[PDB]
Amino acid sequence: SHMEQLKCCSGILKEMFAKKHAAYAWPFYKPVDVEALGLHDYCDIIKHPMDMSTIKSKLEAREYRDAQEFGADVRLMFSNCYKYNPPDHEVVAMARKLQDVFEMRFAKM
Ligand SMILES: Cn1cc(-c2ccccc2Oc2ccccc2)c2cc[nH]c2c1=O
Repeated sequence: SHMEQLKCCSGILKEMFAKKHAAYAWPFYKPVDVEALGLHDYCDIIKHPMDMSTIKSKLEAREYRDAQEFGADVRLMFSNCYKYNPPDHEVVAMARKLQDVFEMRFAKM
């Protein structure tokens, strides 16, 4: 069922926003501030930005047909982070930690 799928998707995102994962999930909470220092080239490299607050709104506006569509946006958020940042950056390690949480939950549904 697509409706049951989307309720599980809202549940997965709720855990990603939870205090349990807050120490490594916080840079993905809100859109990347492109006006901040060191982020002047962010829009040149990242054509499709995504964050957890935009995903939360997209679920609430019913912009996802199914779990795969929600999954594609979550992975876009992680891929943007791996594409923009150097492999040794602190935020890359945090993206991997949060992706481990998402992937385990997304697979077991
Ligand atoms: C997804 N994301 C997010 C942030 C970010 C956005 C707001 C505040 C901190 C951010 O990052 C941290 C910088 C230092 C320590 C931990 C994280 C960023 C910065 C450069 N690249 C990114 C990025 O790709």
